[PDB]
Amino acid sequence: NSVGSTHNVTILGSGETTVVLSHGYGTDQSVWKLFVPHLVDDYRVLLYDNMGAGTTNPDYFDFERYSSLEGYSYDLIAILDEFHVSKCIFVGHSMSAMAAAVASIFRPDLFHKLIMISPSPRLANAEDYYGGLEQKEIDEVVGSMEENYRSMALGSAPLLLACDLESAAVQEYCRTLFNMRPDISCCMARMIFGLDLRPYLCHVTVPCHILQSSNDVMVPVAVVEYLSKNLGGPSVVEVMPTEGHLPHLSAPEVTIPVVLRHIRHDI
Repeated sequence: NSVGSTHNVTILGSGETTVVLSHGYGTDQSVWKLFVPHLVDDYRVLLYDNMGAGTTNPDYFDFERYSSLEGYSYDLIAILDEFHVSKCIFVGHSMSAMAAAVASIFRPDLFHKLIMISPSPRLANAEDYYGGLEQKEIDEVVGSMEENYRSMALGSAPLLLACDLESAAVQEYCRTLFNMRPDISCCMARMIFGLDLRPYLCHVTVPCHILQSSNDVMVPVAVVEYLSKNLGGPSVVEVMPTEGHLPHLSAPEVTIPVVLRHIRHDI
């Protein structure tokens, strides 16, 4: 089976330039359903599911491979090569944006620019670094998701999204979160909370467009300022007038025009 097939790769639209849409944790490629209609007329849109999404087969989830971000970077490279991609416009959420940043160190030929929605190089606090969460809180969260996965997913969704419980956004996010096998989901969460890309930002040279919500519980604004300062190539930060950690999901009316502008215009 090709890597594209096992990741449910979808090609929509048509064009000389490829826009790659890469969902983040707890979602699948359906997270982009309201964005796609705005892209298909002008671009070849490539979407795929990260290994471990509920739409993927657990037989392909190698717990060791996906306990480090490079497993996701390598899958991205393999999929883009299977589709003969050169210099794509990549759009990712959070750690899928960081997986592309890592991939671009290995394979800058694949990326014209990275559009990164709510990214962080390190979610955990460290000495002289405020990432957002103490290691002990991360331990509690990961322990809670082992205890009652679905209870924790529902309890966290409104806070992560900055949306009310009864909203379409919370309903959609819980649908995909609950679709993941709990052990796979915990493995991915542990990887995400343990990632520290701070030493490697200076090696990223592709242009990076950082799209930040106005209030993200997972990403303090100083973290995106730190990310932009330390990236090795061109970068820009745009703070959008909507809250939460998944603004593409919760507020497409704000986030779609911003994403389109960053797709259409280089730094």
